[PDB]
Amino acid sequence: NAKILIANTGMDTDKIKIFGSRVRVDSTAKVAEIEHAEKEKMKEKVERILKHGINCFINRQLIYNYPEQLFGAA
Amino acid sequence: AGADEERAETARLSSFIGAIAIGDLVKSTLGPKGMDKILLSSGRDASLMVTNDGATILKNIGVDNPAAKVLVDMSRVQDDEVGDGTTSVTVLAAELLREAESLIAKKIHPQTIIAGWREATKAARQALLNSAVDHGSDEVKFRQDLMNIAGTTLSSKLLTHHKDHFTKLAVEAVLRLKGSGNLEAIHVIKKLGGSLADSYLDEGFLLDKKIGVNQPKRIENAKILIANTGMDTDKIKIFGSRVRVDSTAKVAEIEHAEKEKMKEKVERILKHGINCFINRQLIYNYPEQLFGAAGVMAIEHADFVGVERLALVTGGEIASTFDHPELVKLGSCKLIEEVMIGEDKLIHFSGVALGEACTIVLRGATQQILDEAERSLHDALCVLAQTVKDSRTVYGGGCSEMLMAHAVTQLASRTPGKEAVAMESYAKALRMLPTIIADNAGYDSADLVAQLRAAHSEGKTTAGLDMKEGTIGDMSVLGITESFQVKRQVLLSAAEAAEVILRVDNIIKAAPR
Amino acid sequence: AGADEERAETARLSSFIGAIAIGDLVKSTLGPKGMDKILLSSGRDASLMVTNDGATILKNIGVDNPAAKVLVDMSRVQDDEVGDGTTSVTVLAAELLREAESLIAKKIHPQTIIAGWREATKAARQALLNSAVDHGSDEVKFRQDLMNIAGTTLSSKLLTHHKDHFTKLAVEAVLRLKGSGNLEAIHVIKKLGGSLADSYLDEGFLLDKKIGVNQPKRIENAKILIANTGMDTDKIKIFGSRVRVDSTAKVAEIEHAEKEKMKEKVERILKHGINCFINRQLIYNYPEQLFGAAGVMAIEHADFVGVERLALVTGGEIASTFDHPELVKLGSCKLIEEVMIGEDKLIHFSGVALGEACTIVLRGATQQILDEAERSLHDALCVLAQTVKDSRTVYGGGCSEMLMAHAVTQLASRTPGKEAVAMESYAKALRMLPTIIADNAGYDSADLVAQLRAAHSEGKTTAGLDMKEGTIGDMSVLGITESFQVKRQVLLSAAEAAEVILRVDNIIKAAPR
Repeated sequence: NAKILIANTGMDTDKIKIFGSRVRVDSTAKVAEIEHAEKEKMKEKVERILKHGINCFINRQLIYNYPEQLFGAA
Repeated sequence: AGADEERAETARLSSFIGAIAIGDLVKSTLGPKGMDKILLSSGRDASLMVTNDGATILKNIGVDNPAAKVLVDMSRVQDDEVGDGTTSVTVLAAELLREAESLIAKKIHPQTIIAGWREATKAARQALLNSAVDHGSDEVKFRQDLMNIAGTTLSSKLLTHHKDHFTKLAVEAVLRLKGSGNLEAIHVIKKLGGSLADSYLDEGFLLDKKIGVNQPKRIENAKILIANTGMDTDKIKIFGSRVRVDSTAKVAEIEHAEKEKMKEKVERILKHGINCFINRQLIYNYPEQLFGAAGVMAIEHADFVGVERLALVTGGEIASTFDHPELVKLGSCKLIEEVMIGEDKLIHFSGVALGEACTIVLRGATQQILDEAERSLHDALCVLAQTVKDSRTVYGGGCSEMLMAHAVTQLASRTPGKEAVAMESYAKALRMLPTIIADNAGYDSADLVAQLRAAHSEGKTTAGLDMKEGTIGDMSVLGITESFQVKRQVLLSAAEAAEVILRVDNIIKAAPR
Repeated sequence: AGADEERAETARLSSFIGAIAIGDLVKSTLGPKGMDKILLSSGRDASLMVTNDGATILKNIGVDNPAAKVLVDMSRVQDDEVGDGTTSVTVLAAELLREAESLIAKKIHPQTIIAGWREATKAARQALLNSAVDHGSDEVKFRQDLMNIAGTTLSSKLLTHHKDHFTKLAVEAVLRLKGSGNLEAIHVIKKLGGSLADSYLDEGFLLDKKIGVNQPKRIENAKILIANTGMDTDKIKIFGSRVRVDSTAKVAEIEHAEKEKMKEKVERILKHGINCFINRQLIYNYPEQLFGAAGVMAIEHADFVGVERLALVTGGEIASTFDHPELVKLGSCKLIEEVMIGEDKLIHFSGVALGEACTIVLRGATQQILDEAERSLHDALCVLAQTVKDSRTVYGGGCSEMLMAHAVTQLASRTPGKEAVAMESYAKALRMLPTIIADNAGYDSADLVAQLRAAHSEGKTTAGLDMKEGTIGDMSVLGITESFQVKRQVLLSAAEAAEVILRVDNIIKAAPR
């Protein structure tokens, strides 16, 4: 059912160009919220994707690992 | 200036030199008597490789600049068709070059001489689509499976006292690989313990590795797990830094977190009944204690290549995160155990449902000769697959060469003498082979040639050189045969490979000054 | 390629040279007056190895390109079945090559000549049926236990002035060894001193370690403790992880925790009266202070192999964690002490109730030759095991060789001319052995040959070469005998080993890596 998606930007996210710097945290537990932000990025990719019927994605660069699990199930 | 200086007389010479050096080594090899050769190199080579088969030795190493490696390369293509039995194709081509010395006597035009190669196609067509073959080989076929040509291939090889039994085993191996595969998933190893059989046939794949000091000796109703990712865990994305705590109570979670990793592996594992785990990499220590108590055997840094064959065998699996145990994993269960073969300790995987991929285990007496068997397997598998597919064969022992030689002698006088000298020479190339078969026997070469020619001339294809007899006899009784297409390609190939460098007078230079 | 290539006279010659080189070094070794040889080579050797036993040295080193390494490998298979005693099998095969010089006075096919090897089979049978041999040596046995073959193996060794007494002792050691126990628990060390006996038999085990300079000098009514796990504490299965504690006050509790490991050990120790503790690995310092005050002798990093042997001897133990002392462990209680037998101190374990697992300690002059005994005694254990198992033997001192030689001379003439030349060459090979044994004696070799042949042809199997006399004598009085299978295998092995070298003509080596 092949539909094609091409992206100028990688699936990789973090630095943007405004770092928020190298990050502290009193306990390991606080760093958990940071992981959650990454999760939102996965979900946006799937929510829009299912509606189109997306069968294949082609990216000219490195690809972030989280979406990869998503694509496999879909 | 640049490129290599060859045209006219020097160019012919490089082809000439390559052919003579190769022929002496291969000539010894032909026939049941066949002599084994030992070759020595010490850096990237384990030990002297005897390599009785001529085709295997030429391809493995490209020793020098003169042209011959490409001529050699074609023989494997022939091998794909069949191309083995006993090597003879390379020798005939080399002797074509010997009378080229005679050709300088003519002193002017080599092109008239060239039309002779076309003549050879006419001459060699009387060897293929002619004579008789055998008409057996229904495919699968239980009693015609071997005790024939494979034994003949091995007749030249020294090991054939106990070895001939091994050759018989190989056809069973070809029959099991029958199907939609091609030539893949065959693993062969050998052992230092002596027994009459000298080999054993196993139902599955063999791998040499062990989990550690602790763990159960054997498992039954075994289930197999393969993981892409190692069991090592901690830093992931964002280490969370290196942590200094405020007090003892906060640090409780770190030690406990490791336990969860242990819990997922045990709880998921127990339902399945997991008997064995294979990982192609380093493995974390915590699970190792669990596997021993559970009754599960794991493999550290298993070779990736071993794993891939195993996957076809067990039905495969999808390798990812700990979600892996259950349905995403397919387990094929018969018996997985570590067993003792005479002396060495090995782990055996067996009982494949698929049947598509299998492994052969060879034992042997304890000899230089024993390492020879490893050489033998590559040759064994190739001979039999082609023999069933071609459905055609020719008589070995020099029977094929003499018959053709009788036909070619007539041809030379037919053509005008200047042309005839070139055509006759191709024809006498055949004559030297009869001489060699008899010479290695120890019998007088002169007497043998005269008697050999008389029987072939008569019309009996079966008759050939009986080395054991010292005279001539029936080749068919011996059971020595060569495949039909080994002959079709050799006659076409020998001529044009040599021809491409003799056809041309002035050639390839660029622009020196 | 550029690999070494040889024809006719040179090819045969490379094989010819290898056989002659080995024979001169080995000849000194044979029979009751053998010579000790020391070989030195640079790199991956370390120190001088002197081997009286011919088989051990050939196996170890592949000095050069000329082929002989494969011939050497065959001796070991023989060794498992019987092996040692005296080495003569290699020598006989080498001399068969000398007559091949006469073979050039022929020229075409050596294989008809090869009929001699079949003839050699005929020779093997004559050896095996003729003579008289020995019968029983059935089991345990009172006076037939030694003063026979072990003495002869030693006879070729110089030490046999007082040494023959030592050889006699070794059979008693094999009697305990033999059974379903297989080959386990045998350890032998020579020591400084001076006595006529030159050896002591220890019912227990000999060790060389000390707790420290302090501790009781002698322990009586000794209790023995063996621990698999070390005295070191700080790991566990659950870590309590990386340790940082809010302030400095808490760390004091941890040191106190260490005291509990010390204290648990003492409480269990005092009731038992523990006299000795042996641990296979690193030992923690706290317990060390404890053992000294208690009056307990401990051993640090004792070798594991010594320990397993000891367990069978004492009554064994379930060597686990510190719960280990008491009923769960069985301790023999005769006497354990550190004794300066002469000027060097060792620790003696003795007085074992079980009776089957002993250790032998030897006394000698003070220098290498005594260590020669270490070489010889280890060899001795193998000799006795085979003699009882084979149930077959032949007379020593070369008695066997001359008798067979008399029979073979008739055989050469019996066959027709060409067979006779080859048949007689094999026969003359036996002649050198009588000469080799006499020459090392110190008596002129030529005188010895004539007298020897006359006595053997008479029909007396017992008569042989007596080096001590300077003439010939009765072998049986001496008590010298050779295991029977050494003779079956040498004759069978010698033929095909040598034969493969000759059967292949004009060895050619080319086109490798």
